[PDB]
Amino acid sequence: SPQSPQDDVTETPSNPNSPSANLAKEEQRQKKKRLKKRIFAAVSEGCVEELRELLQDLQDLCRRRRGLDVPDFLMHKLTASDTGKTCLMKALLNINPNTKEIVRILLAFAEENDILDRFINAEYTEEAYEGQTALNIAIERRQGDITAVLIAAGADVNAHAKGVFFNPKYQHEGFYFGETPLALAACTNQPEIVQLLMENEQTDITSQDSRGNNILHALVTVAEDFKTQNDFVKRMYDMILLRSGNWELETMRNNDGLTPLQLAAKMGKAEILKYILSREIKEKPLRSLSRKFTDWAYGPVSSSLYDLTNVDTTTDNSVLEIIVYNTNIDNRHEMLTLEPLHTLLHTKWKKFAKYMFFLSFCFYFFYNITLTLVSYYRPREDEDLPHPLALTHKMSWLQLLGRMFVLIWATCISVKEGIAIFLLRPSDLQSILSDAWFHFVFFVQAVLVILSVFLYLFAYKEYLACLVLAMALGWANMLAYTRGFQSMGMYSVMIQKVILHDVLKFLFVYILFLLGFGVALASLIEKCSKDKKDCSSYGSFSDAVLELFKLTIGLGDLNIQQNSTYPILFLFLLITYVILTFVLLLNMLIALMGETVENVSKESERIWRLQRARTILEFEKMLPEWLRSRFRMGELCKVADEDFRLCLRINEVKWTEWKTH
Amino acid sequence: SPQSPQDDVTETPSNPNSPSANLAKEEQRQKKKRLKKRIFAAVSEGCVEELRELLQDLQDLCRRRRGLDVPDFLMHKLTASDTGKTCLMKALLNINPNTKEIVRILLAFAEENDILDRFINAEYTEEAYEGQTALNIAIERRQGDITAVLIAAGADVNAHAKGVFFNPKYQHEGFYFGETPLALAACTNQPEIVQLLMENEQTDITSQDSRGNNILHALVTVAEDFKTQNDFVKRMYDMILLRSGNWELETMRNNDGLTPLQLAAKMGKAEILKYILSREIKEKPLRSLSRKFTDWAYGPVSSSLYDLTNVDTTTDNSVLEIIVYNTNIDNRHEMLTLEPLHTLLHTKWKKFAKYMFFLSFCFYFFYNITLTLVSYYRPREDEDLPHPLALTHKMSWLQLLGRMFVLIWATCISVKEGIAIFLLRPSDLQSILSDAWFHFVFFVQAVLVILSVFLYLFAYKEYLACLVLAMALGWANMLAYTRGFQSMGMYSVMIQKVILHDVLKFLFVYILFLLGFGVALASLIEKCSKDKKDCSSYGSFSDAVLELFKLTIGLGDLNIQQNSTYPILFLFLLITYVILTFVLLLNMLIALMGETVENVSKESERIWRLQRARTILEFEKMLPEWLRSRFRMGELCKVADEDFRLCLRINEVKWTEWKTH
Ligand code: NA
Repeated sequence: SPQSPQDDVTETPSNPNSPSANLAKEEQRQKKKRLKKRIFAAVSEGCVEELRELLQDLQDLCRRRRGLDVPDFLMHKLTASDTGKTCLMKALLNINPNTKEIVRILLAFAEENDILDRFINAEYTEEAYEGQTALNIAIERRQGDITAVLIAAGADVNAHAKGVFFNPKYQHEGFYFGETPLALAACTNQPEIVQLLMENEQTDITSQDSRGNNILHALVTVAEDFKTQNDFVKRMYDMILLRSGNWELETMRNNDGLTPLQLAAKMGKAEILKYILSREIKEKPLRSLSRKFTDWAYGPVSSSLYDLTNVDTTTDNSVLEIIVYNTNIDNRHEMLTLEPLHTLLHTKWKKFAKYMFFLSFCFYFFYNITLTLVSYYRPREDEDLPHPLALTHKMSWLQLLGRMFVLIWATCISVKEGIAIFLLRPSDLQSILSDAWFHFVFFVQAVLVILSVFLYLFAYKEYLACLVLAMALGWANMLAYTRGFQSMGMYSVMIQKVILHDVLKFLFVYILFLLGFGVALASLIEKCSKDKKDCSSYGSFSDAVLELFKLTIGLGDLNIQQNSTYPILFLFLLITYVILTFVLLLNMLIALMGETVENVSKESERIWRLQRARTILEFEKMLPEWLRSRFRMGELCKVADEDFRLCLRINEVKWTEWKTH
Repeated sequence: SPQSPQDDVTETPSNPNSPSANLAKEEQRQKKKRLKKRIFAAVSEGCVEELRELLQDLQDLCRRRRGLDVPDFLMHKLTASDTGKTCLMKALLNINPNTKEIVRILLAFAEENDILDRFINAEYTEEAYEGQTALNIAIERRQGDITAVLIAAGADVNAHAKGVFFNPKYQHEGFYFGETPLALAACTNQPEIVQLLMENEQTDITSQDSRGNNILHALVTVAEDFKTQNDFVKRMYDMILLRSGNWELETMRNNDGLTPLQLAAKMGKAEILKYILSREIKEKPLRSLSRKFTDWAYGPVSSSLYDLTNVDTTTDNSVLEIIVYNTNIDNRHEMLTLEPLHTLLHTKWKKFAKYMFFLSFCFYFFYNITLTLVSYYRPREDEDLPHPLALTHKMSWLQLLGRMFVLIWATCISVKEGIAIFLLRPSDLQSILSDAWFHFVFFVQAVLVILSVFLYLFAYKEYLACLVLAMALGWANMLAYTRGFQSMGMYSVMIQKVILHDVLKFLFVYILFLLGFGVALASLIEKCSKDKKDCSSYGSFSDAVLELFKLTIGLGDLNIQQNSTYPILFLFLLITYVILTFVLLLNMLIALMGETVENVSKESERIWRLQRARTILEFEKMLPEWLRSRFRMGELCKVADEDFRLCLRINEVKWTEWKTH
């Protein structure tokens, strides 16, 4: 939210006398700052004939010069003031109708010397914009005609302006076009400059950022979450790719090891990825970049073959891997209903996950029941404080059928949920607590069990209490297998979301009343009996809390004024309390409840698909070495070589309906 | 809501015979009212040749005249009837296609005499429209061609029509264009007349209203809260300022001492102030009026310097001062997200108020806790009625650590909240009770404390009861520091707003039932036992109230009919009561509750920023003499003189996205 340019912003009208104080060299009232600054303003205005004479004395001052120091001196004369900026910078920061005319005069000046190629390729010694040259500024101010002269000048079109200006944050303090002169035109919608630059033979394309980024990674960090009114970002994108002609250009990773597809999922520019994945451009020496092999399309049916390169979980960092396990995406449901991403998901549950979810459900269902009968019919209240495993096969066989099953599946889930403590969970009180909250409550469940068995060997009079809280928490985790059905998968989010949303807010307020009114209630008893008459009354501070909270829920009684010492202010405080909490605040929280619920009841399918998509990779994570049948359509060529890329299969869409007569 | 023109509205067709009865001077059946009224209708219709002969006899009647009384007589003949209106008024109140032709004839008439300059600059002796002349009426009826003749006539274009017609109220009984002929054209969208009037050399601009208002203050009282369909109000505004050329013209205050910026915040015309504050018109002899110094703009980044004249709290009546402490503004959140107003706010909390809010929170947090332990563990129930400060350092040291802290911070807040009794609070049951309600409840808190300590020296058997109500009220004010967080700042408004909104309405109704049904309940007992058998029953009127209110909340029992003397009408009244209040009215109030809550839950951020903005100036009010580090970017010049105006710093906006190819 702050900007913080942190220094020397650039091009200020307010100009001190700091650099010219070091170079005195004065002959007439100031020899050089009256020469240097007058160059600037004549550039800054555009007055030509004034500038013609100022360049004449620049030759005249550099006429008197020692051995071969005349080119280097004028650089120290004209540039390297505080930052390294030039007159060509000042020629190109502003704009005026004299600009093209003064530049070609200014171009002809240092052509008389031998440093103009060095002079055109100056860059900032300034730390902030380190590497910024005069080319990009013309590209910034949209002067291809100047740039045509600048291309005719012979300047490096492959510079790297790796200064501070591109940010360590995301979308602030200066943008990330990616330090290259080529991507600047493409990012800023000048396709003619894109063509003309790429037509030049100096033009590398495949060079990389400091981040290791090509030109396409810049295009990832541009577009929106939606269709704008005819953006250029998509039509630039293929326009490079039409000129690219080689499949390798998207095989490039970055410093983070990101395919441009892979980054496009990571940033979440969802609509671009739809255009990325489709690529149905038909041209016989150009199908190598194509990704949509339609052959059998007969009206509303449509045959499909997709590219499927980094999409399945057969490598690290799949595009289905990254879309699910990411935080901070708004429209995460978008990209999911995209056809090869949707179908490969939907087949996989049909082929792999329907069987595994039903199995992992059924074991955990017996697990509470096995916990139940060892907790309700148990004769641990039948005076068996030492050594409960006696002879006669320990009083029954079915005690062993219960006790053995629990001990295995406690540590089975425990090592299973020990894997939840792995590299995940970046944040604390965000979506990871709205997603991995089950893994906390799964894990602490079985730890209570083993501790209770550890308390069964060491009978320490709290063995049974640990079991009880282990058991009711077990049925709470039993609710976590309510994310598959539509009619239940919407349901467990709402107690996960809104209760953490509202009820945490409310009990940072309601306690503050209850801490206040309670001492007010508890002070007005004057101790009066010491529990011989005020037994039907209040008492210590804890004893009124569980009555006011009882009054909060709508329970309790009121005609208890027998020891109050002033039995109206006792009542006036009480009636004010009841009219505060139950009339208003309890009803206040339900009004905030039902509005948030109504938001979630609208967003039903978006959370329902995603939880299915969440667990299916987790089950696919639990699959060693035996995966040949659990694959998808290998070994496919296009026509010519061996198998270029394995694909997937056909689709249908019933919108042959249109109007063309 | 009434209009009330209060007199003599003007230009009626219904005409009595009141002024002509004083001037008889009759020679033929009426000499002059048959002359005077026939002038009017011939003007009122536009018949030319009829009017030509009527002007001829006007010369003929004024032919016979004594010594040099002929010009003054015709004024008393043609004007000064009841109000002072002229024929030129009647020439310009209506309109007809003969109008320009009859006026130039009528202009040529009194040109034969020597009073036509006085005659063109007549004004109303009428008290209502005192000072209204014939120029504005042409400006009203949009006749610049007539006005071109009127400018050629030589009339004062700088008149002051300071009659009743501009109101003592705000937007009623006649408008406030500001009594000047110049502002009338600008307010009524005739820019050609604006140019032509300002082209004239008689034209003052910098003259002031009776209110001390220039032309721009008139423009303040015009526009809307929103973008209309291409209003002229903004494009008139700079059009004066383009012709103005001097910075002084907005330095003018009024009778109230209001800069035109300062008034524009006061009236709340929010969109205008955005245009006021920006002023990015680039022209080299015109940047002196400009306020947006963009120099370093590189795509989606943008360098900014703002004017910052009457904006910070370094003088009286800042524009940030007035936007916060004002009532009666609808879109008060607008103007706040405006960039130099937003940023100077947001930096100031980051620089000054985050530390002060956390400090003022933490002292008040200990204050209730120190109040708590001196209230719960206190042995004032241990029979210490006289002189509770005994020897042995008063029974413990930690009693002195409690008792000293409370006495200081009671009178610390008391003198602090005595400043809340200052010049503020215009109204009683309006937004000031929705804003300064904490200052009431803050202040009465500590007064209860000192009174309780005053009751500790003078043990009057109510010392402890005052402490208790002092304490629970203290935790109620503890809720007032819930305006900083987003998740809590929305929350305390809702109990402040809706409870005063609905529950005050409901208990002007529910008592009326409860006052009714209770006497109905209490009359049917026939006294029956005098508290030996009806102890399990009702009794006096107060004894049934706390049971019906108990039934209102959903508590109590019903099979109590033992002393009723007719135990069905007792029951029929009771069942009718319960089906009235709990089935309906208690549920009625919650339906009104949740709708109002849902309105407020939408408006979350608007109240959240504002309370932060409220207290930060209050903390900035608490800052003497040591403010040099707590400033903002002083001593800035434009280029030429010394420091014209200190500014603020740069911004960013990511909407380089558009379509221009
Ligand atoms: Na409702």
